[PDB]
Amino acid sequence: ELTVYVDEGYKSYIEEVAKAYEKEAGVKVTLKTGDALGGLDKLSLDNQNGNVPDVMMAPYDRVGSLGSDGQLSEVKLSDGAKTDDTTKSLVTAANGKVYGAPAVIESLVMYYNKDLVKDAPKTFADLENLAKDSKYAFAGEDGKTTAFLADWTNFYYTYGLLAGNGAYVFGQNGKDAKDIGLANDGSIVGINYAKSWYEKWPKGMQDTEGAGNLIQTQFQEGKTAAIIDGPWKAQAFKDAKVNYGVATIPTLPNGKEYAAFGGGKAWVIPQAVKNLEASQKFVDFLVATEQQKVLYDKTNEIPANTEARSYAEGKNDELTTAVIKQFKNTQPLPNISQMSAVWDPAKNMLFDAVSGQKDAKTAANDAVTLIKETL
Ligand SMILES: OC[C@H]1O[C@H](O[C@H]2[C@H](O)[C@@H](O)[C@@H](O[C@H]3[C@H](O)[C@@H](O)[C@@H](O[C@H]4[C@H](O)[C@@H](O)[C@@H](O[C@H]5[C@H](O)[C@@H](O)[C@@H](O[C@H]6[C@H](O)[C@@H](O)[C@@H](O[C@H]7[C@H](O)[C@@H](O)[C@@H](O)O[C@@H]7CO)O[C@@H]6CO)O[C@@H]5CO)O[C@@H]4CO)O[C@@H]3CO)O[C@@H]2CO)[C@H](O)[C@@H](O)[C@@H]1O
Repeated sequence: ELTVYVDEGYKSYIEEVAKAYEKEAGVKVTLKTGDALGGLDKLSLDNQNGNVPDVMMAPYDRVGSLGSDGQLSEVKLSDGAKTDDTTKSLVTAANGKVYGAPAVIESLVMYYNKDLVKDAPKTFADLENLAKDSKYAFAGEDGKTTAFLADWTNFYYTYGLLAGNGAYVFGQNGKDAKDIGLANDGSIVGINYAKSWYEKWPKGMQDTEGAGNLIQTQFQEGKTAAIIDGPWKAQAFKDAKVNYGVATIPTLPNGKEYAAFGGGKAWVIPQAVKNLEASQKFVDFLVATEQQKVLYDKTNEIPANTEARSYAEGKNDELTTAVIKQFKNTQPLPNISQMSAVWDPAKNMLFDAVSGQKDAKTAANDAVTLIKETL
């Protein structure tokens, strides 16, 4: 009498937690598996028919947009959830009602192959030097490298590059939707720097679709020293038996930190659930210290619950350490409605600039005009 919709990578986790929740309270938790973002895309239509899962996971930006749009029930933050000021703020929409319980904090980090390299690269000049070295030449197209790869046409990925250089999405720390900073001078240096890398990379890095699969394949097959990716990738890398280390993203050519979004995920409850109390109850259990520790144990993702998070910090694995440092150098993932209009124009900006189809400034100005349109 309760259904949880999650990504495959959480199946084992939810199976175990369900088994315990059934023992503690008297509720049967059945799981439905599928694309997380895709489940949220259809939420509005599922709310129309009543056929919604009882609990699902959302990135914080989507907690804000889906919440602001009426698609989500309000969520209560129990004492057991062990939230802090920053995780509370990440699940509070502009209105500002609470539409999720914090489950994960995350930042992009640098994964590197310990079989290929002795130490973590520290600067972007280090990554550029690996580009020079010849075991990383790409077959069939030269002179291209796979020494360092990042999915820099995904705005979530590139953002930190632009922001480290002075770019911003919205003014007043992601709140002022009228002041867009994606076409400032710093943003343009970020974009131009991105371009220089695309000019050293396989043309497939510019593919309209699966650059993500190319990156993953190259790294797992021992062809790339370093990539930038999220903690969610860890389960897969362990499966691929990759001998990976994790470090903070190397400092930029300007010496500044790669200022990735300070993001993560919450447990959310669709607006159309039969029984909100029952859903809140399982959510309280999921964010309770024990289940949050088990989340770290099963996925290596960093718990939002501050007690469970200290546990992960104590475990002191390279990934947790890097996520924690990196999170100090982030600005929070914006959760105002208007963020939802940013991702697509920004992605097109990046494709157009790095391919040289538009110059960087023009691509940015065009992206900003289109974002301005949508809000
Ligand atoms: O090689 C290209 C591409 O390949 C992969 O991407 C796949 C996806 O796996 C698959 O889901 C689908 O993507 C669809 C997507 O399903 C649609 O919803 C839509 O995506 C929109 C989205 O709806 C918008 O909200 C906005 O997304 C933002 C997002 O809201 C924001 O939070 C952030 O997302 C990052 C997130 O916060 C992180 O947690 C993480 O998400 C992980 C989870 O942690 C993990 O638990 C599990 O669920 O997988 C998630 C990854 O899917 O990373 C997120 C960043 O990747 O930023 C995004 C913007 O990126 O905008 C998007 C785009 O308009 O459309 C897309 C595309 O049709 O199909 C693609 C294949 O193309 C790979 O994952 C990706 O990195 C590669 O770039």
